[PDB]
Amino acid sequence: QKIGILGAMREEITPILELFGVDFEEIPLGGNVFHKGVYHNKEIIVAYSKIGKVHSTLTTTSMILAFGVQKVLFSGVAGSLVKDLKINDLLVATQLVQHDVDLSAFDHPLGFIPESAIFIETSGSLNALAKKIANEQHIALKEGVIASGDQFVHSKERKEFLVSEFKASAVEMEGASVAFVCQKFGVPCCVLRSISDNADEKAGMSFDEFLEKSAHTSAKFLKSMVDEL
Amino acid sequence: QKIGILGAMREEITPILELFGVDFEEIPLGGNVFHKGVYHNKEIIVAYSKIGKVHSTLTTTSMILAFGVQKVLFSGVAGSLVKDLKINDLLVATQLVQHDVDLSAFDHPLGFIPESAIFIETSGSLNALAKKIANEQHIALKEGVIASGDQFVHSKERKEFLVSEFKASAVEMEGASVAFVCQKFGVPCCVLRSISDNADEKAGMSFDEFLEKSAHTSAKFLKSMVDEL
Ligand SMILES: Nc1ncnc2[nH]cnc12
Ligand SMILES: Nc1ncnc2[nH]cnc12
Repeated sequence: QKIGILGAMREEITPILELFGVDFEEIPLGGNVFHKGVYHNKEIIVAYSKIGKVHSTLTTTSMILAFGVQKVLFSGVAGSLVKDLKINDLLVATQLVQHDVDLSAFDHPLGFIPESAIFIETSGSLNALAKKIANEQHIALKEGVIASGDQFVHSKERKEFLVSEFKASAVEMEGASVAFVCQKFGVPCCVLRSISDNADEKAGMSFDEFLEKSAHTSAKFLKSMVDEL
Repeated sequence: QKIGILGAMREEITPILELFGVDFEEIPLGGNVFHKGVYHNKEIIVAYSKIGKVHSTLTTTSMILAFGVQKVLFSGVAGSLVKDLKINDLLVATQLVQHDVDLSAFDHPLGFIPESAIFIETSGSLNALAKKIANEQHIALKEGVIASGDQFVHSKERKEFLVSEFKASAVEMEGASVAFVCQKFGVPCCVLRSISDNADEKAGMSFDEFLEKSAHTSAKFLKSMVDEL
């Protein structure tokens, strides 16, 4: 079995590497470093993509094409758009959208690109596994919509748009693109996020305070999933 | 020699296929169809990515990793931001930026992502070849900055931003991402565009009228470059 494990930032994968605690071979490709290891009879390939849609699309495509991963699990932090997602809370993305896509010049719905779709789906099986683990461990786990775009959201106005247009529960910058690539190649994908901020005027300061802890919370949960695979 | 040739839309590569006039093998991968042919001792791989940064990043990465292309030439249409770029006029991108990238929440310059750069460069050699061909054929060819983003621009306000923030000459939705992937893999890249509209309130109607002709103008020029490779 071969499992790809992705984060966007070094801070998001550092706890992943430490938690698995095995020897990793570092393999450079396409401006990324892939960490290849063996964990309980499974080959794991771990990398951070760097932030945003282009970075994450590239890295996910490399993972699939060059490393032959059979599933991709993403772990990282996100901004909350809903009251019931507090700092540190976990969410699994059931659907994702590229919230900054706009071809309204041609009267297309926002988020829509011709020959594509507004929403991208993730793995029913992996999401179901996540919910079972959360329940067993007495952890709250929201199953909902993630909006992804190439802006770090820090305004009430944009939050209101994401909630009204897309019914999004959280916002980040890589989930939709990772899930998109996985779907195009027929690779099961799960996107996990822990909340670092409220995507408002104070989002940057909140993110700075909570990045480490939220990154660890997500990583620890991802590890618990791999332990059941 | 192996050359990748990319457009974003079917309309942008149809004239490319027709102009080369050779037999193509159709090969599906990652939601794209790659057209593989032989033209004067060179293997050419032609595809359209579909619109936008995620689509084009995926396709370019597939071209490089799965097909082993040694250079990538992009051809398509774009919106003009400058008076001296009229409908049908050609531009080669010397530098490109992702104009919709915004991490100002952390006081980063617009267009900047940590561990990256605002501007992406293209092939000095290919751009120089393009200028020589244009000169020899009495064709105007601007060498300038392209701004790429996941919105089809159709407002004076956004045009003013692109010109002031990035000194952009044209706007489109794939150039920066294609060039970005090529640079990460050390693959020479040239991005060619023909103007279809003025990126203003009437951009959609202009695009509809001029897509076919502008797409052909770009394709014909791209072919003339390949004829010198
Ligand atoms: N507010 C926010 N916007 C985008 N990505 C984020 N990741 C964490 N917080 C975020
Ligand atoms: N106005 C515009 N905005 C973005 N991409 C374009 N391609 C052609 N015209 C465009």
